[PDB]
Amino acid sequence: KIEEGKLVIWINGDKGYNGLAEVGKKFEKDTGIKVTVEHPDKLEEKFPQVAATGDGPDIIFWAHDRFGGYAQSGLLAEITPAAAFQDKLYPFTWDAVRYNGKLIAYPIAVEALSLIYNKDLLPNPPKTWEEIPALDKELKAKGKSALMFNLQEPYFTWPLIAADGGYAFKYAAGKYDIKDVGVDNAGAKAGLTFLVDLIKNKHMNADTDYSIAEAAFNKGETAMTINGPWAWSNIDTSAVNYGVTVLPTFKGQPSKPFVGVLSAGINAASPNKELAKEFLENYLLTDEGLEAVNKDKPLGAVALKSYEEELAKDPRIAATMENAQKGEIMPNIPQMSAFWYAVRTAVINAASGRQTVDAALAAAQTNAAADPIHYDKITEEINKAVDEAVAAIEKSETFDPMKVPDHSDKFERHIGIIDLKGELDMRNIQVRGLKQMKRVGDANVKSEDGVVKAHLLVGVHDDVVSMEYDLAYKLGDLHPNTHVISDIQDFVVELSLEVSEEGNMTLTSFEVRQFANVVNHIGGLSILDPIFAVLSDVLTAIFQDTVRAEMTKVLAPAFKKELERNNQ
Ligand SMILES: OC[C@H]1O[C@H](O[C@H]2[C@H](O)[C@@H](O)[C@@H](O)O[C@@H]2CO)[C@H](O)[C@@H](O)[C@@H]1O
Ligand code: NA
Repeated sequence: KIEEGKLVIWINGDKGYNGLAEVGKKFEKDTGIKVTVEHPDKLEEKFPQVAATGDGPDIIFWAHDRFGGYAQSGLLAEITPAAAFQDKLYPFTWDAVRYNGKLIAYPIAVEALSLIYNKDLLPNPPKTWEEIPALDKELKAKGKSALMFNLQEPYFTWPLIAADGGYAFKYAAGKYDIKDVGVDNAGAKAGLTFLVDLIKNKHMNADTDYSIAEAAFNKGETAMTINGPWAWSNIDTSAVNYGVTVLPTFKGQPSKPFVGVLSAGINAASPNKELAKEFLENYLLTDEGLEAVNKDKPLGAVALKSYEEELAKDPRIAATMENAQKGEIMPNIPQMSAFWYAVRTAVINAASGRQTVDAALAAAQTNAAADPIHYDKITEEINKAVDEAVAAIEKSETFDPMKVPDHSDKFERHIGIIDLKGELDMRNIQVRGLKQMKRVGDANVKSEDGVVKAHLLVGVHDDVVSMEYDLAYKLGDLHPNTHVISDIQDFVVELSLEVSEEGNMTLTSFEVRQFANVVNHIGGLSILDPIFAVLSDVLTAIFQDTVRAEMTKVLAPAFKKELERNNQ
């Protein structure tokens, strides 16, 4: 229950919430009304969840791109600033928060990504993304790195993906055609493929996230990084001598980062809409107000004419403005969340190798047009389901060691002056190592007609699934009996789940992907023994058919009974 007479405010953890708190103290020193600032995790989703239950904070902070959907849901109260107040803020920043002709929030400051380099390590930073692989070679020779930026959020990679032609929604005659997406076009594949080549060529790691990139850069390890104004504070207090400049160009074209406007919205179910207006219009959106917040963490180009004008003489801000001009201001429509999840998923999978650049973006083209949902929420949820299910399997002993029915097969190959005939049969077949199969990566979710579909991967990586067994084959007059051990590398399972509106999780599909490779160790026989090649080829073949199948038929049931136990 939103407490009346008090002000609860939410802002992102990477912003100057400590400074925002001080402004909250002054408000309390003048009105007696306490202001509490909190920076929850996943607030861009937490808010719409609690605010939908008629609860939440009185004021929520975030880039305008999210607010479109918030307002659509009726979670945001229409702001009421006098024409005189609007006048003291740049018009374009009001357009940013205008949804359906109504102003649904107060703009705070414009923010754009810029290139951040180490003056000492790199006095003159590269002007293009292409001359970066070369620069990495040099730095590596000195135990350094060329570039490190968050690859877990599509917000940071998008600048490159759009550079050559990528785009979210086609804007036409004052309207964003939610059907005309542009993430898998020629211009987009070029960018993502480039980004992927950087990882394939080990110039950067896919696992790299915000904190890892920040630590390396501020530690002096990497020469460059890509971040926003908020990031400057931590670099200031580091030892790194830094500069902020124009992002690298791609194919003679500038990187087009999505520009966002940090906005403050008032929760519709708030009983303190007047106290909220006071705070925002007369305590935060003042030169003294924005300064307190800015000292803690730079806001970028504030929407307040007076202050934006004062800090406009900052080289770093001058850079940010340059990047903003080259890129475009994000649309605020509700479909924006889908767009983000789609791209976020395409980038992550393409960078991890889970999907090829084409497969990823094609799926993003589709997903960006699906029914927006609390992705994170549902993802963590489904992962949790599979995990516990897989952990249950780990308990049973029926699958590890997994007994496998014998098998016999006849073959032949015209080897010389003989249509070489001969067969062999396997006994005491046992699969091992399936007790260590975890979930690889997040569940890739999508919602259609109210039903959620999820695709996952369960496998035994950084380990091996061996199948030991007694073998016997016929070679002319030789009837040898030995023991074999076939190792399978990269054992993977493709899962397909479906969560009904009733909340029922039913297994859609289950298949053991064909083994990337199989290394047969035939006892007493050497890889140099001419026969090995034939036997190995046969064993591996019946492995990719018989074994792999009678392995799926045994794991499919166990995965159904679990993913559908508590089901109902
Ligand atoms: O990565 C997708 C994400 O991008 C934007 O979020 C930014 C935000 O604008 C910045 O102020 C800062 O907090 O970094 C965020 C990236 O993690 C969009 O505003 C957001 O909706 C979107 O999910
Ligand atoms: Na802080």
